[PDB]
Amino acid sequence: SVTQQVFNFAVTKSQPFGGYVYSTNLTASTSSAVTSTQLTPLNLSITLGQITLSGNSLVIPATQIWYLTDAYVSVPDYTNITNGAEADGVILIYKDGVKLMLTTPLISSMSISNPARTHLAQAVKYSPQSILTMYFNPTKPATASTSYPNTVYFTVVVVDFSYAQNPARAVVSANAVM
Amino acid sequence: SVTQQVFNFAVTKSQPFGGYVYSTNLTASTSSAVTSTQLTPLNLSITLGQITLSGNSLVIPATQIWYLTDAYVSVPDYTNITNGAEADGVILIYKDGVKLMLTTPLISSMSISNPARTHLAQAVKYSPQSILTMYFNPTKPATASTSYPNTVYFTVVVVDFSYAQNPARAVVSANAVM
Amino acid sequence: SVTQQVFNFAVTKSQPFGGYVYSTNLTASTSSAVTSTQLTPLNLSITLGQITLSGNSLVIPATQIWYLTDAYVSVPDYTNITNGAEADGVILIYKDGVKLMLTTPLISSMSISNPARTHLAQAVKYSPQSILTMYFNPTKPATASTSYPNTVYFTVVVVDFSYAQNPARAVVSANAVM
Amino acid sequence: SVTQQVFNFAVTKSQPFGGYVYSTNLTASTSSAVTSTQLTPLNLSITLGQITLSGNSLVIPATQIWYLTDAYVSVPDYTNITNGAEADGVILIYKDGVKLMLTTPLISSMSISNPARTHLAQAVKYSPQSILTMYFNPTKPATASTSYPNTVYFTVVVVDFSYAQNPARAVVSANAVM
Amino acid sequence: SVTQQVFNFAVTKSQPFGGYVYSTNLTASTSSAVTSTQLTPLNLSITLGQITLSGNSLVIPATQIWYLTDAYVSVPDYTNITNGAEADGVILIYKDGVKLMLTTPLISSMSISNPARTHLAQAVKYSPQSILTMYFNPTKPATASTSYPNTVYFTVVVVDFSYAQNPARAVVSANAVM
Amino acid sequence: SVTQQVFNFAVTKSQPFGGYVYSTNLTASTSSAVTSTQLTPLNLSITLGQITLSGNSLVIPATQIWYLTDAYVSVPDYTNITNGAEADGVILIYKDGVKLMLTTPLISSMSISNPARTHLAQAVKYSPQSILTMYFNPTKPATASTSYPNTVYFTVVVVDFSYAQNPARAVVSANAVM
Amino acid sequence: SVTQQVFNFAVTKSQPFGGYVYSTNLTASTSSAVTSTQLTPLNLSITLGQITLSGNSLVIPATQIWYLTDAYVSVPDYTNITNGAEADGVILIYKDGVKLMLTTPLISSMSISNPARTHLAQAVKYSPQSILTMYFNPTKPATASTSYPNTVYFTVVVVDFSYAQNPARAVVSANAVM
Amino acid sequence: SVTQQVFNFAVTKSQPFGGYVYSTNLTASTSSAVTSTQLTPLNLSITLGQITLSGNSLVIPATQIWYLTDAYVSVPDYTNITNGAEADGVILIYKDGVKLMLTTPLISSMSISNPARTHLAQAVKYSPQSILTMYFNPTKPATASTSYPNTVYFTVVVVDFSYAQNPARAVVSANAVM
Amino acid sequence: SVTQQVFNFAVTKSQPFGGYVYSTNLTASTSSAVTSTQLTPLNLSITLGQITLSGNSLVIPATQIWYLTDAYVSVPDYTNITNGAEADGVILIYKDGVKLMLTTPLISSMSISNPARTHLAQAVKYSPQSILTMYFNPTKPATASTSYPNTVYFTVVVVDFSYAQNPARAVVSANAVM
Amino acid sequence: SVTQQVFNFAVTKSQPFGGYVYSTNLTASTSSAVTSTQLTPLNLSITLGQITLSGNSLVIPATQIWYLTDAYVSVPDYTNITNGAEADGVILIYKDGVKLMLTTPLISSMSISNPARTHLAQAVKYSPQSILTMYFNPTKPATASTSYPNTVYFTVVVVDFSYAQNPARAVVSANAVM
Repeated sequence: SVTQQVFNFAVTKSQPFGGYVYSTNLTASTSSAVTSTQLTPLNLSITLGQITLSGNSLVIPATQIWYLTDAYVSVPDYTNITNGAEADGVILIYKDGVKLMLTTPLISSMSISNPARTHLAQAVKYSPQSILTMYFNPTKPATASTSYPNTVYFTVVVVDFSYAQNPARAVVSANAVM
Repeated sequence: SVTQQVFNFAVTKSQPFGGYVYSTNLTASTSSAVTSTQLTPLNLSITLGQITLSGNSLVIPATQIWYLTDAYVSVPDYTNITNGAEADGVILIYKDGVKLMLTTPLISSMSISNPARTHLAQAVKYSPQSILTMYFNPTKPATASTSYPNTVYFTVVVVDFSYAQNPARAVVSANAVM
Repeated sequence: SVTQQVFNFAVTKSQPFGGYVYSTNLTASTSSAVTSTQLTPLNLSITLGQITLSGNSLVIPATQIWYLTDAYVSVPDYTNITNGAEADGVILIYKDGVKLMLTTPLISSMSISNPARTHLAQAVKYSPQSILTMYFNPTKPATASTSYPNTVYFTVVVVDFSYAQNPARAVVSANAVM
Repeated sequence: SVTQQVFNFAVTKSQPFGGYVYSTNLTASTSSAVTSTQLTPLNLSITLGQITLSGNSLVIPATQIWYLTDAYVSVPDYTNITNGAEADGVILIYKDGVKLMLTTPLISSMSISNPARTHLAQAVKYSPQSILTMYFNPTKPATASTSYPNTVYFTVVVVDFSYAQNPARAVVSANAVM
Repeated sequence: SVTQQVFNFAVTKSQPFGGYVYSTNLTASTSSAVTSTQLTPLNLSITLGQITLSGNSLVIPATQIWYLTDAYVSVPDYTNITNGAEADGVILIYKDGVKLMLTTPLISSMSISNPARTHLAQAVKYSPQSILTMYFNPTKPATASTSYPNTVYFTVVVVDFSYAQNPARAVVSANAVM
Repeated sequence: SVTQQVFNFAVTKSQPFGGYVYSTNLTASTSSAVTSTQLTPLNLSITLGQITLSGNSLVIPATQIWYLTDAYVSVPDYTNITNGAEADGVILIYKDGVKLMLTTPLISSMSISNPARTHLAQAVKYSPQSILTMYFNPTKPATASTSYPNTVYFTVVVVDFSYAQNPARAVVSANAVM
Repeated sequence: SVTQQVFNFAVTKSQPFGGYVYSTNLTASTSSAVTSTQLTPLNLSITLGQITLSGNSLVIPATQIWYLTDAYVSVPDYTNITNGAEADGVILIYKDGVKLMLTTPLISSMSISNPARTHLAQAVKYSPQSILTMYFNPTKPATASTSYPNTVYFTVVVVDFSYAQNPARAVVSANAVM
Repeated sequence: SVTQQVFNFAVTKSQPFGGYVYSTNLTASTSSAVTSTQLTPLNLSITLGQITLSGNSLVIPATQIWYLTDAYVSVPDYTNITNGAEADGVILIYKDGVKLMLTTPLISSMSISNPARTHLAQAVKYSPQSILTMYFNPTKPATASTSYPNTVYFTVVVVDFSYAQNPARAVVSANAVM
Repeated sequence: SVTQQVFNFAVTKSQPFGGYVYSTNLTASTSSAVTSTQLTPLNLSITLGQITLSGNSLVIPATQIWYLTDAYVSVPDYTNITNGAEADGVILIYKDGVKLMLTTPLISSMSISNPARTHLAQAVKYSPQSILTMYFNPTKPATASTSYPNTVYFTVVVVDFSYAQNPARAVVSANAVM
Repeated sequence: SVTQQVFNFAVTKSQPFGGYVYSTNLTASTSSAVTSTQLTPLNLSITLGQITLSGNSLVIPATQIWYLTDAYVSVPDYTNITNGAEADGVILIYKDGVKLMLTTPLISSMSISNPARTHLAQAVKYSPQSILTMYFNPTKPATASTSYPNTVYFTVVVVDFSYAQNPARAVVSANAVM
C-alpha cells in the first residue's frame, strides 16, 4: 500500500486539470556481466503506445510527471546472485544527472522469493523534462563462469497530461500543486 | 482490506436506490503454454444466478457496476513460474477496448503466500455497459518441457440493480453519485 | 518500518533552510569469527562524496545530519547462524562515546527470510561532528569449525546541507528544529 | 505494540525529573541440559558499558527502573526444542523471591519466526532496589543425545536517573508518578 | 582573464535566484582523417555527474545555461598539423541551427605551444535547450600516410539551477536577466 | 591580477575583526606514473610553523578561510608532458566531497613560461572546516618509459583569525561579512 | 593522601544520625596474565565479621556508605612490571554500571617504592545498594614468558549504620547530607 | 595538583548547566622506533562507554570540553631512553592543527619516579569541536638494536554535556563561562 | 615590478624626517645541494659600509627600515634546475622568527630567462631591529650526480636615518607613518 | 611549579593587549671539546616557525618578551661528564653583553638522572631588544680521549606580540605593567 497512496494522491490532484494516471513497468538492466567496478544500466520504460523509451539517461517527456515507487528482483536473478553468476551491489538514483535521490538497499535482499523483502525509503518524483539516470555500484562481483547480466525491475506511476485542453502549461501548474 | 474500503463504499451509496452488493472472483487464464509473444487470456466471472460469462471481452450489463479491486496468483502456479514450467510477464488491463489503466507488476511477484506482496495499483471502477479486456505480455517465457497454461485470479465487487422498481433510473442516478 | 516516516520528517523540515534528504547504506562487520566475547564491528559508510569512511568510530561530517533507521541480514548469513557457522547476539549503538541509545534485537531475528522480520524502535539522530560507534555482544557464539565473520547492513537517512548559502549557519539552525 | 507504549510512556513521564530511557536485552540461561525437574536459570543483563550483570537474583540498582516487556526464543533454539534436543516448559517470573507475577506460556510456542507468536502477558515494572528472579518448570524434558542448555531472551526498558542531579529526589518523584 | 569575466558575471546574476555555477572542459573532435571536404566534429561534454552528452549537435538540458568561452589545441596535435598528419582549417560555431556567431581563427594558430596564442572573439552564451553544432572547414588537409583525427578542446561555464524551489521556468526567468 | 583583488579584499575586510592575511603555495602530486584511469593527488600545504599539512583531503582549520586563486605547472614538467614522460589531463576540485566547483583546463596548457597561459576560472573560497580534495582525470596518458609523477602548484590566500582574540566569534562574523 | 580528609568528613557528618566509621582493604586482581585487551578484575572486600564479599561487580550492603580513597601496588608486582612479567595500564572505576567516575593513574606509577607515589584525584562516594565494578585497560602488555596476574590493592572508608535507633531511616537521611 | 585546581574548577562552573566531569588518560604513542626525523604519534583516548578513540587527530565531539592537564613517562620507558633503546626529543601540542601552544621539555626528563620532575607548562583548555594533534621532534634518536616505540602518557579532564536537557544550548552557554 | 613604487614611496615620506633611500643586493644561498627536505639559506647582505652581514637571521640595524621588493634567478642556475642539478621549490620569508608573510612563487618561474618572469606580490616591511630569516621548501629536489647549491638574489630598499638631528628619535617616528 | 607561575603571570597580563604566550626549548652547546679556558656556547632557540635561531648572542626581537626559567642536563651527557669525556663547570648568563645576571650551579649537578637535582635562583626576564649571550667557564676539563661537546637545555617562556592590532606600542605598553 505504498504505491496505492501516491496513486490516490495523483488522481485527486490531476482531476481538475485533466490527467491520465496509470501505472507502468520500468526495467533497468546492466549489460554484459559486471565484474570490476561501477557500471551503467540501460533504463527501459514502456508507455501506452508500445513505445520503448530505452537507452541510458532517460529524459521524462514534456507532458508527464513520474513517480518511482517500488523495486523487486525476480527469482531466477536471485538464484544467479547467490550462486555467483551475477554481481550483488546497490543502485544509485540520480535526478538531472547531478542530484542524488536514493540508494537501493542491496538488490539481492529486495528479491521477491523472501517473505520479508526490503523496501525503498521514499517515492521519488520526476518533473517534466529531467534526466533520470542510474548507476550500479557492485560489491562481491561475478565469480562463476558463464555469468549473466543483471536485471532490476521498478514500478512507476505515470501521470500523463497530453490530452488536456492545452497540454503545455497545465503540466507545470499541476507540478507545483503536487 | 482495500476491497473492504470499496465494499463498504458500495453498500453505503447503492442502498437508497436499492442495490444488491456482493463480491465474486474472476479468472483470467492465458491458454495453452504461452512461450513466444503477446497473447489474450479468457476472462471468466461467476455472477449470481448459476451463470458463468466466459470468453474474451466481458460486456458489462446495463444494470450492473463492477469493481476490479485485487489480484493474486495461486501457490502451485508460483511454484511453476519459478521452475520455468509456465511463463512470467505482466498483464495489461483495458477499458472499452481502448483505454489502458493498469499494468500488474510481474505476476511471479504477486503470489499470495508472501505477506510482502505487491498488490494492484488502484481499485478500477468499471461503469455500466463497457468492455473489460486483458492481455498478457510475456517476459521470461516458459522454457521447460510439459509446460502449463497461466492463471491469474481477480476479486470483483459487483453492484446490481436488476431487482429494483425501475432498473433504468436507478442505475443512472447511482452511477453519478457512486 | 520507521524509515519511511523520518525520511518524510527530514524533507519538510530542511526545506526552509535548504538541503538534501537522501539515503545510503552502512555496513557493520565484526572481523574474524567471534567465539568468546564482545568485539568491535567495523563501520563502513559511503556517501555522495565517493569517500569511504571505514574503520571503527565514524565521525559525522560538519554539514550532515545522519539518521540510523533500519537493519537487515542476508539469507546466507542467516544460514550460517543456524548451523553455528557464526555467532548470534545483539548490536549496541553508542553516541559521543558516552551514551548508549539502542540495542538491535537479536540479528538472527531480523533476517530477511523470517516472515516476522523485526525492525528498530526509533530512528537515532546524529548531529554535526559526533561519534557513531557500535559494539557486538555475542550470545550463543560460533561452535562449528571454519566459521565466518558477521555482517549487518544498516540504513542511514543523510540530510546534507552543502548547497545552501552558508552551510555553517544553516546546519546549526536545522539541528535545533529537528 | 506493547514495548512501544511502555517506551513512549517512560520517555514522556521521566523527562521533567531528568531521565535517560533506553532498551536492552536480558538472557535467561538454564545451563547443563535440564532433564528431570524444576531448575533456576542464570539471569544476565547487558547494560551500558559492557558490564554484563550476571548470575541469579539480579538486584536492581538504586537509581534505575526496569520494565520486563516481551520475551521470545530464538529459531535454532526452537529447532532444538522440536527435535527434543533441549527441554520444554514454562518460566515463572518472581518479584522479591516470594511473589509470583507471570508464567510464560510454553517457551516452544513463542519462537520469533512465527507471526502468530504468543506474547508475554503484561509489562512488569521493577522498581528500585528489588530482586528479579525466575524459575524454569519443565514438561517433556530433553530426550535426545547431545543435549543443549536453554536460552530465553527478554526485553527490558531501563530508565536511569544517575546522571540528572541528586538522584534520590528524582527516583522517588518519578517512582511516585510513573 | 576573459573566462573569469563571464564567470563572475554568472555567479552574481544567478545568485538571487539560486544557481550553482562551475566550469567544464568540452571536447570537439573530427573523426577519421579529414582529407578533402567539409566535415563534422563530434561534440562531447561531460557534466559533473558523469553523464556524457555525446554525438553531433548537443542539446542543452532544461535547467542549465551554458557559456562557451575559450578554445585551444594541445601540443601532440600541433606537431601533427605542421607535419601533415592532420588537417588545418577553421571551426564554425552555431546555435539553434540558424545563427552563426563565431569562426575560430585557423586552429593551428590556436595551439598552446606558442607564447602568443590567439583567442576567440566573444564568449557565446547558450540558453536552455538549443542545438550546439560545429563544422570543420579545412584548408591544407592531411597529406602524409598514417593520418590522425583532429581534436579541439573548449572551456564552457555551466550555470545550474537544479537546487532551487522552482522548476525550469525560473531558469528562463534568470535567462531574461542575463 | 586576479590574486591581488582577493588580497586587497582580505586585507580590507578582515582588518577590523583582527586578521592576518598571507599567501602560500599548495602542491598537488599525483604519484607513481599515472597511465590508465582517474587517480587521487597527494595534497601538501605549508602554512605558518612548518606543519606541512600533507596527504589527501586537507581539512581547513576552524579558524581560517582559504582562497584557491591560481594554478600552474613548472617548465620541466611541461617538457615531460609534451614528450610523453608524464600524463596530461584535467584536475577536478571538490568541496565537502560532493560539490564540484572547477575543472582545470588541461594542465599542459597552464605552463608558467607562456605569457598566454590560461588561468583558473575563479578564486574558490573555502570556509571554516570543510574537506578540500582534488582528482586527476587523465586524457592522453603517459606513454614513454621512465615516466614521472605529476605535479601541479596552486596559490592559496590564507586569512587567519586564530591569534587575534577569541577566534570563533571573529571567524563567524568575518565569514558572514566577507 | 586524601584518606585523612574524608575520614574526618565521615566521622563528623555521620554522628548526628548514629555512625560507625572504620576503614578496610579492597583487593582487585585481574586473573591469568592479561596480554592483549581490556580485562575484568575480581574484586574482594573484607568487612568486619569474616564477611568477604567476592566475585565481579560487588553490591554494597543496605546500611553502609563506602568511600574509595587510594590505591597502592606492592614491590613483587613492580619488579614484574618492569621485567615484562605482567601488564601495565590503568583501572576504570564504574558506579551503577553506567557512570564512569575515575581512572587510576598508571598502576606501575602507584608502586610502593616510587618516592613520588601518585595518589587519586578525589575519593568517590558510594551509596547504599549500588554495583561497584572495575575494569583494566592494559597499555604495553605482558610480553615475556611465565607471566603473572595483576593485583592492585585499594583503601575503602566504610560508614556503617547498624547500631542506630532505626537502621533504615538513618541511612537515607545521612546519604543525602554526606 | 594542577589537575585538582582544574577538576574543582570544572565541577563548579559546569554544575548550573548540568554537566558530567570526569578524568581519563590519553596515550600518545609514536609507532615503530623513530630513528631519523620528525614523526607523528597516535593519540588514544579512553572515553566512558568502553570506546578507544584511536588514530591521529582526535576530534572533540560537540557536547564535550577537554582539558590537557599533565604529562609523564612510564619507568620502563625511561629505562629504555637512557640506555639508547628508544629515542629522546620534545613533543609539540597543536590546536586546530595550526596554533602551537606548548612544547614539552625533553620527555626523558619527565619520568614519574623523580620528585624533581618538570611538569607540563600549563593546563590547556581544548574548546568544542576542534582538532587535537601532536608531533614528536626527536633529538638523540634510537641507536641500539632491538629498539622499541615511544609512549608518553597524558591526563585529560573531560567535561561532558550530553546528558543535559538540551545538549546544544548547554555547551554554548558553558563554553563562554568556563 | 613593485620595486620602483616603494622606492618612490620611501623618498616622499622620509623627507619630513630626513633620510637616505637607496637600494642594495641580498643573496640567499642554501649550502650543499638540497635533496631531501627543508633547509636554511644563508643570507648575505652588503650595505654602504662595505660590510657583509653573513649567516642566518640578519638583524636590521637600529636606524634603518628595509623593504624586500623583488627577486630573480640567473640563467646558469636555471639551466641547472631543468637538468636536475639543483632543487626547485619555494622560499618562505619570516619576520621576528614567528610570522610568515610571503612565499616566493616557484624560483624557476622568477628566473631571468622566463619571458613571463613573475615578481613578488607586495613589499615586505622591516622596522628597526627585527629578525629577517628565510627558509627553502624543496619540491622536486635534486637527483643528478654532481649537484649544485641554490642561489636566489633579492633586492632590498634601505631607508637610512643616520644623517638626521638624532637618528634614534627620527626612525621611531617614521616607522609609524611608513 | 616555577615555570607554571610565570606562564600564568604572562597570560594574565598578555590578555588585555593581545599576546601569544607559548613555551619553547633553548639549547646552548659549547662546540668541540673544551679543554683549557672560557668558551662561548652556540645558543639555539626553536620558536613556532621551527626557526633554528642559531649563532652566538641571540637578539630578542622588538615584539617579544622572553623568560629564561629552567635548566637541565640529559642522561647521556651526565654519564660523559663523570667519565671525563667532556668538561664540567658553570654557565654565565649575560644581559646585553654587559650585565651578569645569574650563574648556573655546576652543570654536572643539574643533571636529570638524580632525583633531587639543583635549580636556578630566579626567572630572568628579557625585555625588547637585548642581546642574550652566554659563556661557559670550565672547571675540571675533559681528560680522556674521544671527547664530546657540552650541551645544556633551557626552557623559555616567550610572550609574543607580533599578531596584535598594532605591534609597535602594545609591546611597550605591556612591558611596563609586567
